[PDB]
Amino acid sequence: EEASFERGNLDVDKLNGDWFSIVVASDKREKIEENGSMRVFVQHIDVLENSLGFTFRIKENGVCTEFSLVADKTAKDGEYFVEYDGENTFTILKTDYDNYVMFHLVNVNNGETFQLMELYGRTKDLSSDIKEKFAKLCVAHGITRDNIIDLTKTDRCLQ
Repeated sequence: EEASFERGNLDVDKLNGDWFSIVVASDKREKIEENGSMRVFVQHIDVLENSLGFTFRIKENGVCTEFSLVADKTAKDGEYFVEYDGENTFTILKTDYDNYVMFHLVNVNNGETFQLMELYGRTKDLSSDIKEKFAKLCVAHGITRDNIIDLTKTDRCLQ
């Protein structure tokens, strides 16, 4: 059931559809707090020929906007590239397709770099079990718990 990038058993077509941003984590906290550019709430993922298209909402100064990005599959294993507040490279850490997906993303901008990890669900919320598994991976990638943010407890622009 656990389809990683490290197995290469990743049927990317089954990621298609509606998703919700559940937890977000970054070793550069500023970016996922209010008005952070990575405090984005996913709505949809569109699987294309060698790219993934994401629809996000974001809240800048009290207003939700919706925007879309298309990420291109790069030559490297499981990696994707997309341009957004810098250059972003990301991979799918782990997913079971019809409940959760975890992403690992690195952003380069002005010579600075940070890590971002996201937990998406097919429902507005996920169980504790999955949130805690996600937290373990964050810690394994050197993002400590004070830089993990459960979004299910905040405005995610659902309304």
